[PDB]
Amino acid sequence: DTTVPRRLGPKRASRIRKLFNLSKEDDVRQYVVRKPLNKEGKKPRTKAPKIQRLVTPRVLQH
RNA sequence: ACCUGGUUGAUCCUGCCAGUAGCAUAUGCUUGUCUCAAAGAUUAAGCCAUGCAUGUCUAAGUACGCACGGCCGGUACAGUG
Ligand SMILES: [Mg+2]
Ligand SMILES: [Mg+2]
Ligand SMILES: [Mg+2]
Repeated sequence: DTTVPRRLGPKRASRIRKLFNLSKEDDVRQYVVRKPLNKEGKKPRTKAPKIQRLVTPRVLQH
């Protein structure tokens, strides 16, 4: 009758693309699953994982 | 005549005795000050309570534990862990 949510989204870029059916022209950074987090006595915040296997200028320079 | 003394009618042979200094094992009485070193052994390589004796991170493999935290709408990832 009830439901238990899945708690973690994908982290590798290709797995994000597979989950959200993205193309090559789509920006992976736009579709990162952000997690809201709010403890009593602390201001609300939102955290996202670090994308892995993401092409950046540093990799191209290497 | 290869130490000093003993075992004979004389000369000898063979068995012997006592004194003299150390090593090892065990054990006594005494022990004010100071420096250095040692520590096994029942043919038992026999039996063991308890604790300890081996762990490790740099700018540089992997952090979405608010576990703690600055800046924010630019918001993939500040940083510590
Ligand atoms: Mg990488
Ligand atoms: Mg004689
Ligand atoms: Mg290193």
